[PDB]
Amino acid sequence: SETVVTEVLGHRVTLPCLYSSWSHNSNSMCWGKDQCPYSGCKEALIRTDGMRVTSRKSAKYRLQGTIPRGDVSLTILNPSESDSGVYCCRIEVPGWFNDVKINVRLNLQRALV
Ligand SMILES: [Ca+2]
Repeated sequence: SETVVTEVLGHRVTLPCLYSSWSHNSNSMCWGKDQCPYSGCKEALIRTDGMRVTSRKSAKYRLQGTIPRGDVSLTILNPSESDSGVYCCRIEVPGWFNDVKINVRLNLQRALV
């Protein structure tokens, strides 16, 4: 189950991810490219605890919504062709075998002419 986002041709683009029951005392999440990151959320594009981003692969990735409300959509600055493809938003939920995996396919194109 994925949401498809289409953008032609570039300055910034947001990939939706919402987890409305989010609690700052329980939740954290991360984003990954091509595949969902593993439990624990290491080596990811960007990652949060219950309140805020705590690391990212580069400045190209932002989270602008309220993280304590589960607005964890990824903003990608200056996106380009290689930014296309599958992305996965992994919600970390207490317990095992219960993390939520949300997929967005980003179609980043240019005008045809
Ligand atoms: Ca879990």
